[PDB]
Amino acid sequence: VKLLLLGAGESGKSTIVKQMKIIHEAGYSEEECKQYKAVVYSNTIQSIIAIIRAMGRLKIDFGDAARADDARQLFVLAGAAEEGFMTAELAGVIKRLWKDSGVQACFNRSREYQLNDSAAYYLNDLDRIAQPNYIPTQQDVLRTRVKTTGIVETHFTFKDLHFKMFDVGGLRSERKKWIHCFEGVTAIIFCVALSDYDLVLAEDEEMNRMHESMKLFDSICNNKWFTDTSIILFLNKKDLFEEKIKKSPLTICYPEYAGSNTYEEAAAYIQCQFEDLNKRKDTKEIYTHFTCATDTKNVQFVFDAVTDVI
Ligand SMILES: Nc1nc2c(ncn2[C@@H]2O[C@H](COP(=O)(O)OP(=O)(O)OP(O)(O)=S)[C@@H](O)[C@H]2O)c(=O)[nH]1
Ligand SMILES: [Mg+2]
Repeated sequence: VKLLLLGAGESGKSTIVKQMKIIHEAGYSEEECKQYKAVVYSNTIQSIIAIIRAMGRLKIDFGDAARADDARQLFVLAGAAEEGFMTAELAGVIKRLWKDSGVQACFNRSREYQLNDSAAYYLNDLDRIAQPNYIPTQQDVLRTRVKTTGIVETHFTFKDLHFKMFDVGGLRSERKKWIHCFEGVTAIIFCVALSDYDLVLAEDEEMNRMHESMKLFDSICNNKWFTDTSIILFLNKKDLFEEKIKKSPLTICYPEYAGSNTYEEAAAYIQCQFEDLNKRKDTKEIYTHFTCATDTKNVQFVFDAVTDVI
């Protein structure tokens, strides 16, 4: 069974691949967890730095003036983290910064810049991750963000079927590599980030993230090469969408949306926008699922349901 994961950048494709390891195998070993330690620290320092860069660009001041010296020390200290090291000194500098009112206000305006989804997860848990002899947990691994370049091939057995799952990069530079994967595809799992409706592309600040997705899906879904391939649509990041819909208008993306700022109502609407792109509704089926890629139980039951359809 050959499965292919497609979608724009940061839509959740690689996190689903990790889930297969945890569910069909036995999770990451201690040696493998320790390999992600430097990425966790790397992901965390980059996020605090991104918020600080933005405060200058957005003209936002710190809440307490004493933070300016912590922001000085951060850069003096920053380089050890990359090497998988986090002193109780660097930890306090980051912590005091993350807690600053000015920093927080900037954190709350992240759609104006580029910030990792897992910034809060890590930054809100510094005590644990800066610990002496810290080893990344299964959730810490799933939360790491590393751009995919090239093609990754993963194998696993499930219900007597041997899967060969392919994963590629969704950023614009990597899309030219999707065609090498187009052969013998049993099923395509197209990942779409529900929470991307109010953000812009990292590759272009003038392009809305959700519209980009619509373009990709319309193209893949309606490709004649895929007539006999199963199209599974994962409306991912349902957990972030749920919190986002409450304070960010969906009219930023879909100006004609007349419904309310609610999850069930707003979710079905995005579902219909995507399923609407299917040009041969009577002869072509799309199997849609709302997901939280970082939630093992959620992915388990969804993947279980997906393979039954296969
Ligand atoms: N909270 C939350 N975070 C998620 C979810 N799915 C993925 N993430 C986070 O989004 C980030 C990007 O996911 P990732 O799997 O790297 O995207 P990708 O599609 O593989 O991206 P690319 O390789 O084309 S650049 C990761 O830090 C990951 O933990 C989700 O449903 N909820
Ligand atoms: Mg990836």
